[PDB]
Amino acid sequence: MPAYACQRPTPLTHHNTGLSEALEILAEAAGFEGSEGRLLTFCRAASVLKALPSPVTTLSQLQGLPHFGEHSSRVVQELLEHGVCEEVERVRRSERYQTMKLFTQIFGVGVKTADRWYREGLRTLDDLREQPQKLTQQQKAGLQHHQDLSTPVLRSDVDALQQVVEEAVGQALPGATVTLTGGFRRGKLQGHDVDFLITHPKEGQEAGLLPRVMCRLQDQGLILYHQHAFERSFCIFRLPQPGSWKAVRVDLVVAPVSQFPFALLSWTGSKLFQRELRRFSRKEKGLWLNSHGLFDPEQKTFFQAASEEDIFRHLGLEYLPPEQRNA
DNA sequence: CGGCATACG
DNA sequence: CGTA
DNA sequence: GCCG
Ligand SMILES: O=c1ccn([C@@H]2O[C@H](COP(=O)(O)NP(=O)(O)OP(=O)(O)O)[C@@H](O)[C@H]2O)c(=O)[nH]1
Ligand SMILES: [Mg+2]
Ligand SMILES: [Mg+2]
Ligand code: NA
Repeated sequence: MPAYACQRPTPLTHHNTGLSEALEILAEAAGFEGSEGRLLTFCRAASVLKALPSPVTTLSQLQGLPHFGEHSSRVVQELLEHGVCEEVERVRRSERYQTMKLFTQIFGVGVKTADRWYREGLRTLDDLREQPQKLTQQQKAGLQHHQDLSTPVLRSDVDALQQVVEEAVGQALPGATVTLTGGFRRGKLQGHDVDFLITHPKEGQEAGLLPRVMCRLQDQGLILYHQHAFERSFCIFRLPQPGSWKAVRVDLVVAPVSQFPFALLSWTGSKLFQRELRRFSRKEKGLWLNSHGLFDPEQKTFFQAASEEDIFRHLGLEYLPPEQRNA
């Protein structure tokens, strides 16, 4: 078992679901406390279990696995012996965890804002609604739409949305393309949002595109919220339902076609997979990876990629299709 | 011990 | 600060 | 919290 998540296939469904979920609770709680290192270790340990070919049934099966030390092994031990880990259950029922989870789930609220509201004594969404002077416009939208945004987006919703985005994109710039990315490209059946990547086959034609797309979507009455030169938009869309509609989060990103493989890789995820890939690139290969390219700081040169396959090959990694990037 | 991904709005 |  |  290799130490980096980008070195091994990780399928969406696997054989250690309960164990990984418990470790991910501890990872999330570490993040609420501002402990990024402990969040990463618990996330990486959970992801190792997702990559295993069969269920862990005995503690000895953790020997030699990366990211399993005394703490993560003790968590697994208690789950195997008792079906429950006392530390995990203590986190689950704690007021701090439940409130931080509730607040950070709001669009426009991160850990730092949630923590400040917690320290001020706020605990519920209605507590926030009662003091709307203290909310940004983005947070007001996140709070108004919170119920709809808490409902999973279905894969059967996604095609209809892609069609309306393609219509606006085609008027904004004929020949521009829309690619589904994010969790749905990795095979998820649900999601918290829909992520799209937009480009055009002629380099440079995509400049200035996203404002033109957003104006057209807004003119069609489909935009419940957006931030408005820009190349990423984090919106709330009106999605039709039987006799009504629901609010859905939609992310749009524009990239020049020269950068498209890097952008597709970056926005397809998973989040942990991309952090691990960027860490691998820098620490093992001495190359700097982001959503725009792959930089050799010694030569001061960028690697020209025509595909995701190119990028894996340039990093010396076996290719993983999106469905195996569910770290 | 240092390090923990990276950038845009 | 938020967001991906 | 764990790795190198
Ligand atoms: O902090 C982040 C968040 C997101 N991303 C990249 O953006 C992609 C989309 O980010 P996302 O937040 O839409 N997550 P996703 O995997 O689609 O699952 P869901 O919760 O169902 O929407 C992720 O899969 C990562 O590739 C990052 O690189 N860093
Ligand atoms: Mg998504
Ligand atoms: Mg997204
Ligand atoms: Na949030």
